[PDB]
Amino acid sequence: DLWQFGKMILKETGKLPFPYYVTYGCYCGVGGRGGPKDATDRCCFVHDCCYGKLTSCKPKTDRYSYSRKDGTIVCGEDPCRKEICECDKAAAVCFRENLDTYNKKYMSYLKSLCKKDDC
Amino acid sequence: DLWQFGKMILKETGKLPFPYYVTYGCYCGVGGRGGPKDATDRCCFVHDCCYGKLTSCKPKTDRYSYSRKDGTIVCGEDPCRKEICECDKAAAVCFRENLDTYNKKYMSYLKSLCKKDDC
Repeated sequence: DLWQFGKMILKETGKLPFPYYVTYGCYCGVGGRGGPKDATDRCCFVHDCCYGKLTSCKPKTDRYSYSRKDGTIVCGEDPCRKEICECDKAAAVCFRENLDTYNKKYMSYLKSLCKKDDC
Repeated sequence: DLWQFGKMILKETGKLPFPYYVTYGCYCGVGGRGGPKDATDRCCFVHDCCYGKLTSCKPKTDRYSYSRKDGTIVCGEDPCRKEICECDKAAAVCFRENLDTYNKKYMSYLKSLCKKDDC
């Protein structure tokens, strides 16, 4: 579910998707049109590829089951639901692991400075 | 400030910008490339025009002053800050006034079904 994904992001990074990630860099914030500007930017790219591999699933509408009671996201128990959940988990963890280099200057970055990797 | 704008949205509509509005319809969720699909969609268009009129300002980076202690957004007291704040207020109020017709089916709507109004 796109909402569940946004919570994982909030819970794992302490930042709300908007505007911190919905408008970041050349990929996350430009529809994935430009090439990733840094590690955090690359997390979005890796996320799309993860979804790309789930052909028979509806990664954006299916509501899966997960928990984070003790600090770590654990996907509950639908082959699609679980796979979708893993993709989301990975990305939330990716944004977290890269908070060390998150650049606020890339927030709402400009398209004309973006270039362009394939899954 | 893009963050302040997102809070006004949250406070006025009870919905988090992402994914409810960042990915809605043909304008809000498609960079403003396609024509508005409905009233809520149109709110984003009206918001961009509002910013468009603030040439000497940085509508996305300037942090203004506002309050909503008693249920109504009131912009505190920089000519730019105040104007930016009004734009944000109007849009938050626009999303609110149109919750009555908000369509969840337009969330992450498809670009190929979008068409295309000028400020």
